[PDB]
Amino acid sequence: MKRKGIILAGGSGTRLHPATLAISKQLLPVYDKPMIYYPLSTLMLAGIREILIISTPQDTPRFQQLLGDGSNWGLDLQYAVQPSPDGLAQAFLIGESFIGNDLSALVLGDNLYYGHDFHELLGSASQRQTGASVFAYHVLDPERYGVVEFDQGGKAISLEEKPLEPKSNYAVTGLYFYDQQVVDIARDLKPSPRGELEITDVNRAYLERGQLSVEIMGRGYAWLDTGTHDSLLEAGQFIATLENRQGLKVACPEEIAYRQKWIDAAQLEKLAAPLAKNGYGQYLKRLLTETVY
Amino acid sequence: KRKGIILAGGSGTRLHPATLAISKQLLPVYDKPMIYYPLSTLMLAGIREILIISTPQDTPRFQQLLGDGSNWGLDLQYAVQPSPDGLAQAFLIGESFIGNDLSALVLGDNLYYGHDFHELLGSASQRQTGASVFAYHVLDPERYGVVEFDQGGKAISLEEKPLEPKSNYAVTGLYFYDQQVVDIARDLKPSPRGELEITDVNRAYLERGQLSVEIMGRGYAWLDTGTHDSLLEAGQFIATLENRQGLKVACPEEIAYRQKWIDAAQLEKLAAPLAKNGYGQYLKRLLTETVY
Amino acid sequence: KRKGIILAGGSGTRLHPATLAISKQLLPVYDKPMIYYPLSTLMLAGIREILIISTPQDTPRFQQLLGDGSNWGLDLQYAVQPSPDGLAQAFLIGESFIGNDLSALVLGDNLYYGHDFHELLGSASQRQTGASVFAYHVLDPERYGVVEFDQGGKAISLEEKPLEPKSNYAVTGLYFYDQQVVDIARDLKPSPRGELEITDVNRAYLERGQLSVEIMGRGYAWLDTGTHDSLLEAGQFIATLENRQGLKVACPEEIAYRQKWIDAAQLEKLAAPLAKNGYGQYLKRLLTETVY
Amino acid sequence: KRKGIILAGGSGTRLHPATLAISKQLLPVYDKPMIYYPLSTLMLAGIREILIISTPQDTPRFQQLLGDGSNWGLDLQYAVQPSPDGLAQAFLIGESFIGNDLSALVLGDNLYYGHDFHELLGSASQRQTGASVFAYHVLDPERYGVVEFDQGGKAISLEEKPLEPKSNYAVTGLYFYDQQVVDIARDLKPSPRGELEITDVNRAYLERGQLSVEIMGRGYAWLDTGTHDSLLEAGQFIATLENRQGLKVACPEEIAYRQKWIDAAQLEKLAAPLAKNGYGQYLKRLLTETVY
Repeated sequence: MKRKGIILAGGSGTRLHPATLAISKQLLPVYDKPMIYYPLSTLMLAGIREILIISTPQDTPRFQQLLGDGSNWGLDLQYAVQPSPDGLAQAFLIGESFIGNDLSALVLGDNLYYGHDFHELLGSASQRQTGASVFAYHVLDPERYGVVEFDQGGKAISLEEKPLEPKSNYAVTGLYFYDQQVVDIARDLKPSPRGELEITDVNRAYLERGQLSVEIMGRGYAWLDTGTHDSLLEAGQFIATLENRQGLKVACPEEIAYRQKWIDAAQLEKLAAPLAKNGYGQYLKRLLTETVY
Repeated sequence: KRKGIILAGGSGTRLHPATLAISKQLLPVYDKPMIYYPLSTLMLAGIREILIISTPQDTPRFQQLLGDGSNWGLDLQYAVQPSPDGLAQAFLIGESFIGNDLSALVLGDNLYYGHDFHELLGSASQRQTGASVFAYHVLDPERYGVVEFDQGGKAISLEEKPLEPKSNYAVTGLYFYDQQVVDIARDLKPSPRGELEITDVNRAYLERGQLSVEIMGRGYAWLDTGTHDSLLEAGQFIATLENRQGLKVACPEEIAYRQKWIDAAQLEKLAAPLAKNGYGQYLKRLLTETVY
Repeated sequence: KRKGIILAGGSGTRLHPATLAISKQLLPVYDKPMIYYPLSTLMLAGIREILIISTPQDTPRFQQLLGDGSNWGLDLQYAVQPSPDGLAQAFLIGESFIGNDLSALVLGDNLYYGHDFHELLGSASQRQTGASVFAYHVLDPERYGVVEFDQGGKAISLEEKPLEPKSNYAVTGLYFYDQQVVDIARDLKPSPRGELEITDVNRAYLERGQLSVEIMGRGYAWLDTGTHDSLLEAGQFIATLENRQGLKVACPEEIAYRQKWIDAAQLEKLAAPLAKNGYGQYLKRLLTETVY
Repeated sequence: KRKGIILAGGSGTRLHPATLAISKQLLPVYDKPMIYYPLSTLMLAGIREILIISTPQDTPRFQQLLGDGSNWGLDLQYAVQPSPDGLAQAFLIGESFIGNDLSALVLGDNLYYGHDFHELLGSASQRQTGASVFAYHVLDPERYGVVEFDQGGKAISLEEKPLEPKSNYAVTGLYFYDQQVVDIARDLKPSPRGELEITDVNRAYLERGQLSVEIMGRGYAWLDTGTHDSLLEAGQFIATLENRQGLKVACPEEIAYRQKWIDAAQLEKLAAPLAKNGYGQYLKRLLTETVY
């Protein structure tokens, strides 16, 4: 079966104000491209082409000016609104229609992943047609996240959203794969105390049925989020140092669509033209004549 | 009375797609909009009435962000530059705003930092005839207007983006003008870059013996935020200073309060909505801490 | 078993006068001495018997810092290189250390990070024939050995610092060799730089169809610290990973404990003298924490 | 004439295991050894006769790096601090060196930067009585000696690392004294902390009304490089400045040359050995360029 993708890019701007008074978080660039390009690329890497972008009323159209219908890139992009930041799990209600009876995946708009064989990392959750899959990453500050505890032999046994007393240092990252059950599970949720329809609650509903797979995203991968002013800067220096060392870009959607045969040489050259004066255009052009392994 | 102009225009293409959603001078430098930095330079210069010139598309955004200025004791006006045909256009678009007064222009992506910037400025601020500009030693003079000095340190020439720069002293993006400026700009023809050049206005004043070129010393940081790499360095530079000091660089509310353009009750009102983050926490602390 | 060599020598003139004080490979990269990185690399390759070759002045310092290696379950020995006469000299200097064994040489200023590095290394290490090198996509191939591939992905040429590189794929500072290397290096002659070149050794294997070149993907970071700018960038990179993860990159005590080369007891004892700092604390937490 | 002391000692625990190999004041801040920075500060104060105090292991390493100073027109000497028991030991260790002169002390890991620092220093240095220190707004004053002022801006108390700082003004690591210092140091008794405290020397001057506390404004950067994080920040700070400007911060040869302590011929000789790297090219450029 076919899997559809959602990017949740909405949310409170009150935190990063006044920095984000003119531009919301996921519309800011990370080094040399819009934040949203990173998670989008994530979904492309997992082989997903039909993607729903959920944002604030005010931001939806911006994302549409930026990305279009996605046909330029071999994608089918649609848009929906989150009237109010009332929980990541609402994504499934906003998207019920878009999901239909298909499998799905959700990624958070400010989640930036980097590393080797992200294809094989995703591939495996991608292929599971029953149940749900999530990824755990070792962090310094687990209490800011959904936290997954494991027993002595490695199996996940508990989940807790932002525990005052975390049971482990493994955070659940902002990338989740679901089967056809997810929308009915979300339907039944009641808001937590902190006023939110919790993605941790969905994931636990699968876990309590023995249907939650928890994969380790190893320390050789970099999972960054653009939470704060200090974190955005580190994410920018991190992308800059890789890009400048390699002369290759991270998370360039045009490149990915081309590597995946979603667009052809000819399509890519058309994308390159209007960018020809700058480095991003120059990059795309180099890609039609260079083999990159 | 010196009136101020901020010019925040500029051809987008370079930085796309990064700035596809948002113009460069709308991006944050660390923890605050880029425009706050040149706005705060004018405020430091004692200028309260300011004109912000942007593109048709970015003008409404600057207004959304900044309003009419009254919250900060300022009088902010807006005008549009339909096409990027040179910085000197600001004086034609700004003719009526300027009227018969002195002026100051600053470029919207110039960030300045250092000690006694308020005295560095007041100096040019207070000469009522002529024009004044600042020269700063850089690695890449060719990217800028360049000022050549004679053996005795007197300015003798200006060239816009010269192939063979005659010195390493770039003219920075901050300019002080007397009443002659609008007419000087009225009589300029485009350059072979196809622009109405600020270097041409400054040279017109030089050719009348009426240009003052002050040295902006190497103890001041003059940063340009308009490449991806340079914006990152600037964000890091501000970050290091703010985290070391627990003070903010170029916080307009703070400067306006320090200048008595707003009172305590007004600042308290500014801090309210931001109370839930670090910036609001900052504004509140300024009501009760003495900072030298 | 394969034996390892770290060539940690040279001037580091690009690093004057910072290295006037201390040798580049002794400078830290963020929180640990630079040499820890190439050492950790060897350890991840399964290598425990390692020869550290450095200048006559630094050798005793390396010796002071790392000891005989027993503390970490290793066998560390030391030799001097009298003048920076080429990386291929490691094989003559280290002739007797190698004996009749497989070997590996890593450069002292190269750092590697990435998922499954362990398996990427283990694969080259476990080969019992020919030579293995890794090719990595870079923006400036003119600074390294450059590998060219035919249309089928087969390596067809190698060049040392070509002014016009035939590809963007550089040969990284990590090399694995069978029993053929000492005798190949014995017959090398100096090059123009005036160096016995590792590239010539590697072309000698390529000529016999015995050089395995594996691509090290863009999902890996390969950085080197041989310029002021590059050392800065490398320290930030590490900082950012370790501060996010609450784990360390290239911690030899960790690695040695994970590979079972030392036990809990041995580990707790390494940590104690470092208990007042985060490093010690870090080693201590490893006893009680499971890290996948 | 005023005599200068650089206290470059201490363990560097916060910095392990990074500093096992080398002391923290030998580590680079971007492009030159950390010690260059306080050395530069004393030179900018017009001080040419300096005593470098360090641990017994680091003394020889500083001697090998700086020598006797004659190449830079300075007169450098060396002494050892047996154990890190307080900044104020520097005055007992350096008793004979100070003799009957004015003196100054700077910490080896403190870096200063900003416009007219030259003049800010020279004013304290040129004073011929009492004690002078500088106060600087920080985010974490608990780590420093902290100065409390009255409602009129007058320093009234000093506390060493208070849990509840009375203000956010820290005492930076640069101190100027008259001939009273040595006898005052002679009378101190170890603290709680267990050190002979500089803060107690300063309070003794304050009790006699003879401590001048000047504000170092927010327009100056005062950084310390005593942790792995702070060292990274400082190097990035210097890099941004030096890459923007095409000039160097705290280059001793430059400052010596500018002060007329060494001549053109002497300088050209300094550059030669460094000619193949940037630092050398920079000294050479200073022979022909006018820098304001």
